[PDB]
Amino acid sequence: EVETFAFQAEIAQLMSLIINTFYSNKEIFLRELISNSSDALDKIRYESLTDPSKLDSGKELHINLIPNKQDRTLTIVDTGIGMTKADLINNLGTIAKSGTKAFMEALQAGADISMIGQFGVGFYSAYLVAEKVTVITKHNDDEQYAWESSAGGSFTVRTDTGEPMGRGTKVILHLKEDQTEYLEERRIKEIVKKHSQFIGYPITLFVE
Ligand SMILES: O=C(c1ccc(O)cc1)c1cc(Cl)ccc1O
Repeated sequence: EVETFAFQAEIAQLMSLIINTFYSNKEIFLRELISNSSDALDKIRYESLTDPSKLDSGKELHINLIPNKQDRTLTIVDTGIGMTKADLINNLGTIAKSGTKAFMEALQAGADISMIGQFGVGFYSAYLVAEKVTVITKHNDDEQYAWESSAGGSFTVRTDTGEPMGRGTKVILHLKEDQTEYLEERRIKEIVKKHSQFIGYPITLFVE
């Protein structure tokens, strides 16, 4: 059972801007996704301080970066709070309508695409390098779901039954053919060191 949804007009507009605007500094997508993972890990950490049972679904708080050259995918995995089906559908827990408006107003006032994260819509920078994005998530209060979108104005949501993840979110980036540099170990290391060197959770770069 696959449900298909239309993006709200402002988000479709944001995604089209990200896909069609000439902007060479695409590497910021990884900083934005690691920042989202760090925010999700802060949330489960904070909840766990008053209710330790919130960590029954996994005590380790970390981020993994998994390149796969054969599948042309870069996966970002975290053991953060995860998202309910309701929050997945509601723009992956973001204030994407108001955030898109504020980002649009900033771009007209001198901002550049790298400042996207300041407006709470950093997730959508995945579309600088991915033709398709799959988001697998598990929140303590709901079941495991898979969100997917190749942009074009719609996304799908389905229950995910293969590979239970305990708790957290997995962002699978199906890379564009000219963006395979982001599967190279030395390139990922360089971007992590440049933009995410002080993230408060261990970041493990997997090898092949
Ligand atoms: O699960 C979350 C999430 C949940 C709540 C939250 O406030 C922030 C991010 C998640 C969302 C994205 Cl899009 C990427 C990584 C993630 O860890």
